[PDB]
Amino acid sequence: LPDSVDWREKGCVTEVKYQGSCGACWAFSAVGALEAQLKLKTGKLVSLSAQNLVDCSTEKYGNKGCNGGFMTTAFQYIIDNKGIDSDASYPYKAMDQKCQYDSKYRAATCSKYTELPYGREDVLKEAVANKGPVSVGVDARHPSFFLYRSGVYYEPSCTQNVNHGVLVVGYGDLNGKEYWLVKNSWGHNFGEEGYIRMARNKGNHCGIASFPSYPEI
Ligand SMILES: C[C@@H](CNc1ccc(OC(F)(F)F)cc1)NC(=O)[C@H](CS(=O)(=O)Cc1ccccc1)NC(=O)N1CCOCC1
Ligand SMILES: [Cl-]
Ligand SMILES: [Zn+2]
Ligand SMILES: [Zn+2]
Ligand SMILES: [Zn+2]
Repeated sequence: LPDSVDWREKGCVTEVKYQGSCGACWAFSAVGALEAQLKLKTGKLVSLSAQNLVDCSTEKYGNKGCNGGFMTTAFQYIIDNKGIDSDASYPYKAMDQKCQYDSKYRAATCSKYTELPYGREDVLKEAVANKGPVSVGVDARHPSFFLYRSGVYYEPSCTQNVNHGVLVVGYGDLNGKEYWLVKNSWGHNFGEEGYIRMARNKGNHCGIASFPSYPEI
């Protein structure tokens, strides 16, 4: 496998989004994953509608809109619905709305998704190198996460119990300190232009490899 991977360099990652006061991290993680696959499968990169997921991937998928959700079941909604709209056509409003999906504005599809085995940072690495960005859950419930500015993030109080959906878009090392390159959805003023480099191969730090999944077009 490559020593470092950064899918931003392949034009597979859109601009970091600003979720506002809506707990839609799961929906951003999920669209971010499928955005990469769109680019890989079609050569087109188009930000996809996180709002579509918030509004439409609801009770049946175990999701509660601005009150949280799951990336896997967001992918299943996209599978079931045979599409998801572009962000531009169905823009993000940081709130719960009536479902307003329109097949006319479909910008991507999803045929399947794959769940990675619990805690396997090695398998996550392989998936990232060979499949694309991977949706993951992390334990972000720590001031250090919220306040992250730069460098490789390590929080000794982290557990493997996830509560925040983010997107692993790469991995590397910072002068030998290995990291996951994580795209968050708290605006580009969070971290390093909206990214956080999270400790890699430090015992499933903050649950990053607890529940990885990636969709396919
Ligand atoms: C609401 C949002 C908030 N995430 C978050 C976590 C820590 C935070 O701490 C702070 F403020 F310090 F950064 C801030 C925000 N979390 C989620 O959407 C999380 C996303 S999740 O935790 O990634 C879902 C998940 C994925 C894979 C395996 C298990 C769980 N879902 C969620 O809370 N749900 C699911 C549906 O039922 C309601 C509960
Ligand atoms: Cl959040
Ligand atoms: Zn914690
Ligand atoms: Zn969250
Ligand atoms: Zn920016």
